[PDB]
Amino acid sequence: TTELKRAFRPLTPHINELDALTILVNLTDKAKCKQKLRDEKWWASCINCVNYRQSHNPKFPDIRSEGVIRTQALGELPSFLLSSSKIPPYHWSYSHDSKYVNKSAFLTNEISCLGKTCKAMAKQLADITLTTINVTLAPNYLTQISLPDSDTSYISLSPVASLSMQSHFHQRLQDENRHSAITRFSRTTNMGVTAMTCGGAFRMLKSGAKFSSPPH
DNA sequence: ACCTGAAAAGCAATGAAGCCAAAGCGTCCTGTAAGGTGA
Repeated sequence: TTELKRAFRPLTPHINELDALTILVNLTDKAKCKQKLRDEKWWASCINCVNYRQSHNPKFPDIRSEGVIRTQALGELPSFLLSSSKIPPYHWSYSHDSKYVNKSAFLTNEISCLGKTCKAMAKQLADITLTTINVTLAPNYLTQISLPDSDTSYISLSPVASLSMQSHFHQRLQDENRHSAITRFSRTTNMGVTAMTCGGAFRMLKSGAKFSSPPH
């Protein structure tokens, strides 16, 4: 049951319609039998996990930060540059508490996502609230950069790590012991689900060989 | 008192480069510190 767990979790590529959703019930465990048990407190708390489903994780270096992001990479940019627009945007994850990292596997495992069944749907559709920025800058832990716009007057920028770029880089760099440079983090369930699967190690992109300067 | 060190042609062919055997076992790879949300 470990290969079924990794296949729905956002650091493996994606994937006869009854075996799946009766496994998706059973990924809140920490089968068809407990798939029948319907707690009204299990249905109303599972809606909280899509409410903190996040596009770009603000908690990525510092797990103390505080904010929710469900937005898309804005605009378009030329060929020699590379951002989270040019890669197809569907690997998203859960950026909230470690209490609900397994209870978020019922409605945020996502090719698209699952975001008295009708009663649940009416509340979810109204508050689904996609394309959401909820950050307050004062009592949290965010980076901040002044950069000039036009002739005068700077703009403050808070870079936030996109999740669809992380799981993209983590998958392609498996076979490369030379262009990959692993950073490990701790208290990883407070980070999010997209950091649980890799175990905390994130497999960055190193600049290949060493540096050697020829005469100029 | 100083100034000079020459040109012209050549640098050979024939044959071979052996094997045979092996590459040891016993035993281990340390522990302590550093949590964000919710009732």
